[PDB]
Amino acid sequence: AGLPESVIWAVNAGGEAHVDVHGIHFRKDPLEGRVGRASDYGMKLPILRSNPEDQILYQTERYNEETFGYEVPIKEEGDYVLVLKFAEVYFAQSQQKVFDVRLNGHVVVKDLDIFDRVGHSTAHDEIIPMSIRKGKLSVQGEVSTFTGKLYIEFVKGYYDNPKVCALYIMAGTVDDVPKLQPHP
Ligand SMILES: OC[C@H]1O[C@H](O[C@H]2[C@H](O)[C@@H](O)[C@H](O)O[C@@H]2CO)[C@H](O)[C@@H](O)[C@@H]1O
Repeated sequence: AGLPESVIWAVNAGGEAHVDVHGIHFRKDPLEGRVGRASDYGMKLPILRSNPEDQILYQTERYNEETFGYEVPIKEEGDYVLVLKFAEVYFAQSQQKVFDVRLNGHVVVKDLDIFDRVGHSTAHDEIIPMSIRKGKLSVQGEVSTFTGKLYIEFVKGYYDNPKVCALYIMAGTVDDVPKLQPHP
């Protein structure tokens, strides 16, 4: 299936609905008024590396002073890819904001430091392939029992607060995913 038709779930964290240049609908945040805190602080800033018509995805965020996450229903078995979108709109040195990302307890991104990877006010994406079959979730060479729900959590450590800007899940494999442009 083509790109829009292969997307099963998508969220603009801290924000309203937005359709991107590929035709992907990022839904308004389902955690509005629940756990965590929405912030539109980045709406004053140009976001480098991103396509300019889609900067609003990176200018809005959900963050928290304690661990938080999204629960996702997955209705059918198959191959999927999770894409997570981030920007650092406050700090401009390394080892200021650092956090882990977990999927059903598996650590899938260890010690993410957005500024160290891309700089200030610049797009950074993590691309995480997974498979659901025979009653199991498989991700990064690890395996556990799958019950129908995926729990995506952003873990509070010692260096400032975990955050996310947007996220989506598509059916397919890694070669099917649009990539950000190479960046210094
Ligand atoms: O909404 C802007 C940012 O707010 C928080 O950053 C805090 C930071 O944790 C604190 O140490 C400092 O004194 O103030 C800033 C701004 O309130 C979030 O942690 C960031 O992710 C947000 O971008």
